[PDB]
Amino acid sequence: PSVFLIDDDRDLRKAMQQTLELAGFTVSSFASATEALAGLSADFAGIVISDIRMPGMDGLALFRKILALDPDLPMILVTGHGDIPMAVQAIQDGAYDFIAKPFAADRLVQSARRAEEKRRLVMENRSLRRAAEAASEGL
Amino acid sequence: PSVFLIDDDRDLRKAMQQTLELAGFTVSSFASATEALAGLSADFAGIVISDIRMPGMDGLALFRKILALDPDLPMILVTGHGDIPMAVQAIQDGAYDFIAKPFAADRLVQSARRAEEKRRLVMENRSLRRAAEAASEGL
Repeated sequence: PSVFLIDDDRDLRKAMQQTLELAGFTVSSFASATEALAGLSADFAGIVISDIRMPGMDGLALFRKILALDPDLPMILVTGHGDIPMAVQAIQDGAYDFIAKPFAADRLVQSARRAEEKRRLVMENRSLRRAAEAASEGL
Repeated sequence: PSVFLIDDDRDLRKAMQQTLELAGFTVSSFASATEALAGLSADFAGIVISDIRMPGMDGLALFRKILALDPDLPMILVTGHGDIPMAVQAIQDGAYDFIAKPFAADRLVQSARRAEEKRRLVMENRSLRRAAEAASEGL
C-alpha cells in the first residue's frame, strides 16, 4: 500500500510517516500540496493524506484537483478541531474521510487502511473490466 | 443501499432508521442481534450497524459471527465513549468502523456510506470474477 502524505508541520509529518511505514505503507511525504499533486494520476494505486491547511495550496484545493483527476482516488484530510465542519463538508463533497488532531497512531492507521482498501478494490475492479473487454475484443 | 440496524434503545434506533432512510438507505431495524444475524449471509449486499452493547447477544458477539460468514460484510459499531477502546480493538480485529454516541445524523450517514461503498465494490468484484469464470468455462 502507498500513501502521499502532505503536512506543513515537519515534526508531525515525520511522526505520521513513521507510523504509516511501521504499519506497512510505502510513504512519500511532501511539505507542499503542489509537489504532491504533480505525482498523482488516475493510475495512482495509493491514497492521499493531507492537512486541510497549508501556507500555499491548501488541503481543499488539493482535494478539488484530485476529484477532477479521479474521484475514486481517496483523500483523507487531517484537521484541527476548529476546521472539522469544513472537513465534514468536504466529505459530503467527495473527500474520503478526515482525522482530527491530536490523533493516536493506531487511529491514523485504521483510517488509512480503510482508504487503501477502497483504492485496492477500485483498481481491482478496473483491472477486471479491462480483462473482460480485452477478452471480448479478442473473441 | 441496504442496512441491518441493531440497537436496544428504541428511540435511538428509530431516529437512526429515519436518518438512514432519508439518506436513501433501505433499513431493516432489530431489537436483537440474534434476529438480525438470522437474515445475514455472504450474499447480503448491504451493511450492518450495531450497538456494541445489547442485553442479549452483544455487538462484538454479532461481529465475530459476521466475520465467520463473510469478513467483507461491513460492520459498524455504535458505542458510548466508555467502550471506544473495545471498538478500536474490534476494528483491528476486522470490524469496519465505529461511531461514538452522541453522534450527528450527517455523521452516521457518512460512516454508513463508506461501508456501503466497500460492500458495493466487493459485490461488484465478485460479480466480475463470476462472469470471467463463466466465460472461461464456456470457452
